Order: sequence, then structure tokens, then C-alpha cells
Amino acid sequence: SFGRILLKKMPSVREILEERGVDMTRISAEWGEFIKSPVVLTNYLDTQYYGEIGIGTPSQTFKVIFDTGSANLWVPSTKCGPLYTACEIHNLYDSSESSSYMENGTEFTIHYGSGKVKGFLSQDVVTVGGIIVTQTFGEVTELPLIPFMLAKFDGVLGMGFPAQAVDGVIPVFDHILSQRVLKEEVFSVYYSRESHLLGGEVVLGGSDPQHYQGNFHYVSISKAGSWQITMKGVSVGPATLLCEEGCMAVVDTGTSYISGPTSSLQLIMQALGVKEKRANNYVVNCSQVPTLPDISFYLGGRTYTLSNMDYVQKNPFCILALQGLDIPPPTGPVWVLGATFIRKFYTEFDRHNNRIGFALARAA
Ligand SMILES: *[C@@H]1O[C@H](CO)[C@@H](O)[C@H](O)[C@H]1NC(C)=O
Repeated sequence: SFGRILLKKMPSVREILEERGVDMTRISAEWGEFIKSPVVLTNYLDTQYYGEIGIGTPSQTFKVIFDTGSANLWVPSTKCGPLYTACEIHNLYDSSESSSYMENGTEFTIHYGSGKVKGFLSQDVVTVGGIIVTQTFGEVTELPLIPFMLAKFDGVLGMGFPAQAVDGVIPVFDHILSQRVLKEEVFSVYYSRESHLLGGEVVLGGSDPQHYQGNFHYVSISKAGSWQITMKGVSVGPATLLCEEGCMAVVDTGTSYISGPTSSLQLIMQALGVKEKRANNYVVNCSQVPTLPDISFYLGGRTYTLSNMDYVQKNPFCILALQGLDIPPPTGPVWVLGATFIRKFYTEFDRHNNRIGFALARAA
């Protein structure tokens, strides 16, 4: 258990609002917006998994999201003022208790779907999966209410490329690579079946052979500075409907729902046999779930199939784990294979070869 980080299941901000009796129209309209330098593919509304890291000497524990969509580490600060009530329900980084703290002070702004996180940079020791790196990270002093007033995670560990990082900060994984401690310059991400207790695993330096079956097959990165691959077909049932001419697709551990363009996804929802739409999202009567056809994605000359049980979430109060999202050019129309895709297919992110590997996930 050297370079492994146990991911733990948490109620998502949608699931917290659902359990408090909030209407599905209100949740999407007020907590799930996508506002018009690096690209945003998530609002953390549906994120269900966090890992724990330590920051400082002695180490102060934080619950963080492992987000391949971003390249920055940030956590709430004790410098976070009284105007930001969201800070008052989370763990706070206190430089006063760290002997390894070294100030920087340059301001940063990280944009995401529902809003923006502001603060200042600071250097300290960071322990992630038993590996100690000297990291520059964001001390957040302006944490917005949407969605962090109800989030069950403190902050975000970016697992993206250094080109995506704000203020040109060297990311956490890049520092781990500089140390030459890992067997491979890769990390892989496992989510187990959607249960109440069962969690997941991020492995640094390789892949856990317990959590996959058969063999990995790899797809090259098509855009240099991100986990982005060419998709050559989206199919409902036997019929291939979209992406024959070639779609860009991001594999993102940050968001759990698969994203596509609103027009392309509405076409899929028609052919799926699904009428009801709430903003970006699509709800369905739980009686008609077993009759839904399989969705498939064509990646690196192989099909990756999601069955009815893989892309639907039953919560007490059934919602499809797909949603509309239009990123404009030059970045272009993009799909996002979120954690729903990765739960089915154990994913290896490869930094040396600049490629992404997929394999059929399983339990032990
Ligand atoms: C703060 O961090 C940045 C990296 O984003 C670095 O280039 C800069 O030299 C640092 N500034 C100070 C004053 O330590």
C-alpha cells in the first residue's frame, strides 16, 4: 500500500439537497450552473468521492477531490474572512501550526462551473499516498456558498497538466515524478459499485491488478496539455448516432456525470426513450429503467459499453448520469467521460507516454 490513496464515498451536494426535499428543478437551476484561462468541466455538484491528504509539519488533514480536470491544489484557509460562511463548516489550513510553511502571498483565482475560488499561494510539505512533496498550493480566502456551503469535502487536488495550472504552479504529481520514486510515471483511478459504504482507490505509480479483468488498451492524447482523447462513435443500442467524423473527449475524475453537447445529448435522449428534462439533467420513472438500451462509446478502435444500471442513479426522495454542456471553440465541442464511465472501466492516466488506458473494472 505504498502509493495508494483510499477514496471514500460521500453524499454529493445534489444528494444532500435531494435528501432535504429540494426540487430537482431548483437543484439544477441554483447549484448546477456552467458560467460563460484553463477549461472548466465541473461544478462538483455530483462528486461522490474524496481522498485524504496531509499538509504541514505536523500534517493537517484535508478531504480533497482528485480532479484530473484541474492542475491546482487548494484548501480553505484560516485567513478566510467572516463574509464567507462556507469556510465555517470545513477544515482550515493554519500556517501558524506548520514548521515547514513558507509564505508566497501572490493572489490566485480558480474558476469552476458554479463560481470562483480566490486566495493566495503558500508553500508547505504535502503527504499524498505516503509520498512527501514540497508543494505550492492555494490558501482559499473566498469560498463561495455554491456549492461549498453544503459540500462534504474541504478542497481539490488537481491531477492535470502543468499548462492547466494557475500562476504556473508545478502540480503535485509533477513533483512526485521529479523524485523518481514511482515504478511507472502513471496513476490509475478505481471507483467500486455505487453503494452506501464502498469507496474506491487512486494508485500512484501503477495499477492494482485486483481491480481489473483482462487487459488495458490505450488511447493517445489528442491535445497536448490535457487528458483529452479522440472519440470516433457514440451509440444507443446497435445504432451509431454521433461522433463518426470525430469528437474530442476529456476523461475527468472531478465530475461524476458524463457530459456532451446539449444538441448531441438531446438526440441521444430521444433515441434512448426518455422524455423528461430538468435544465441540463434528465429524469426517468424508475419502472422504465430495466427497458433502457445500452449506451456505447468508441475509443481507440474499441467499444466501451454502459448498460442501464451503469448510467442511472437511484436516490430516495431515478436520474440519468448524463447532462448537457457546451464548451465553445477554440477548446471546441467536448464530451466529458466522468466518474460514471471510470466506475465501469478502470482508467490509467499515463504521463510518460501521454496516453490513457482503459480496462474492465472489478472487485476483489
Ligand atoms: C510564488 O510562487 C510562484 C509560483 O507560482 C513563484 O514563481 C514565485 O517566485 C513565488 N513568489 C514568492 C515571492 O515567493
